[PDB]
Amino acid sequence: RKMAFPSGKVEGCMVQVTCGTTTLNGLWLDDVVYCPRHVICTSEDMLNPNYEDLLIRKSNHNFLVQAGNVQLRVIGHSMQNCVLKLKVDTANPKTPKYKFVRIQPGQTFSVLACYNGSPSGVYQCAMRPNFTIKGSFLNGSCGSVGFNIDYDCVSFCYMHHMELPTGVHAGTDLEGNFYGPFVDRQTAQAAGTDTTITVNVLAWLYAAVINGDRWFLNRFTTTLNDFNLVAMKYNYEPLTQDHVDILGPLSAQTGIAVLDMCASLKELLQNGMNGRTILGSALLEDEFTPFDVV
Amino acid sequence: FRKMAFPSGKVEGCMVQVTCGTTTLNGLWLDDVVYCPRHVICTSEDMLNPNYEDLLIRKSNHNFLVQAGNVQLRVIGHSMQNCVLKLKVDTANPKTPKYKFVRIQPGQTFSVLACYNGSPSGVYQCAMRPNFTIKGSFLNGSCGSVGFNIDYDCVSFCYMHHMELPTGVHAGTDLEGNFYGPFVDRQTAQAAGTDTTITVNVLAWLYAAVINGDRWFLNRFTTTLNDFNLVAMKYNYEPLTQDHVDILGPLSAQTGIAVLDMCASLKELLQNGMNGRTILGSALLEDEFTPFDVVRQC
Repeated sequence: RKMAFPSGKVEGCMVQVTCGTTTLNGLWLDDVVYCPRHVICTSEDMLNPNYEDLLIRKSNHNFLVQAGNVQLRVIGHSMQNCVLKLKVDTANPKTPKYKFVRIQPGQTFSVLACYNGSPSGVYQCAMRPNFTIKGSFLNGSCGSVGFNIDYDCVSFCYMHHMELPTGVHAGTDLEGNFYGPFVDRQTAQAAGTDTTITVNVLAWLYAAVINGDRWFLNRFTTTLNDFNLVAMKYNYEPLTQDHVDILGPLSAQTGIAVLDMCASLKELLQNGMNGRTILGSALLEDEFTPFDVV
Repeated sequence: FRKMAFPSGKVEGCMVQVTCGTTTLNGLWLDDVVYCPRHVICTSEDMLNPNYEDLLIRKSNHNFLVQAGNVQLRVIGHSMQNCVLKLKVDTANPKTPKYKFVRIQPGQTFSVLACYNGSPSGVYQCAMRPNFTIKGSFLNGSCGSVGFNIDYDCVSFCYMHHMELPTGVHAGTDLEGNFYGPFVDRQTAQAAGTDTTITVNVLAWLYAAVINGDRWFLNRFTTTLNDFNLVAMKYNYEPLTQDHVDILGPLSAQTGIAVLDMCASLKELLQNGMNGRTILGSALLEDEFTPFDVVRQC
């Protein structure tokens, strides 16, 4: 099962930020509230927003920040790339141990979906190769964040900014830099053709062998180049020597060489499932990383 | 269209570790009581045919070790309610949420906070199968993990994990210690019955697809509850009742597709497949969203 991290450490950091007629979510860590800078935009502004001109015209008291039933007083503001940083006069007593990390496509994380500062649900997802998220982002879920938790340290990696026409979602790291080519502007931007995360599928197949499913193995091997030539015909990401190195431990644990598992994958793409399941799925799952499987 | 778990923070603050002898599992600490599976008092030898009433008479408070993080809680009383052990402790949990104990029906969904030795590891959304099992991951060492729904600020606890069945699925009780399904907390041979598909949930998920603009499977036809149920039985689908049709009423009003019209859609899919098309980017029919879940998410 795709499990999300327990969300309590992040729930205690979610707040509501209102600027004018727009309200979205913010992340309250120590004495700073982080939120998407488009909170300062009207719908008209979003076609061609000049964020520097829009922000110079704001005073601290233009930002209403609510943490539950308590109003937080904003005492300073600044913009870092596409994120607004509101300095408040109270450090969040519930701030967990945290860091900010920028992730790469294929990496997984949990999203705490929030509405007007109130947590609604938690889900596990992956950064797609086209730099989008296939999420469940209710209309007012901008500012919801993605995170991993490792030994009680929350690593924040994603903040939600935009919905794309195909229904998928785009956003930034917590330093405000977008993932992919997207911008916080209402333009014609569109998610590029998405691809399957090949190294995640192979990590998952190793998990299946570890869990005692072997029916999809075969007696063939492949070269790396021949595998890539075939897999790209199915819209699979190319497998790199780094990816082969990353699977090394799981190869040693199951005694199945990586290119032998690649041969199995090639045949699975050619044949399908024939009614069988792999770890309870009728689909090749690509949202478990090799770190996740271990 | 993603499955979403409930935010787990209110429950994380209630998880503790319970140790009796060599056995450790998870317990739920609400006010001054810790709830956990009664089989924590059982040795591997006693598991073949335990007499829990006798085994607990022979235990004292000093036999139980309860740890809330870095804090040992002192047990000051013990009792059983059905298959759940209740340990009265010297301290009330200051993080106790508003909560209720509820019993759910097959086909209903809930979130599980998987825990290892009192330490929450992950959260996932699942459904109670018609055969009264859960397809989850537990863990190993996940006994005593709980399932729940949240409504406003009230946590409704509905499940506690007790055992893994040979097919890898999971069996447990409500928080009053009543098992879901024909299972016992003894080391004997038991198996999940043949499972079926939760028909009312598949229909909810089809309404969700139409709400999301996936409409290719809609057709001009309608069926009868009777005629559909014979197609369902032939495909290992739970029969559909008038209460089911009534529960789907809100979705049929919002979308304009009557339930027996959607049932004709479903019957056609069950006989002819998707013909290379997908529904909500998927090629199998999902049955772990309830009608309530779809309304809440749409």
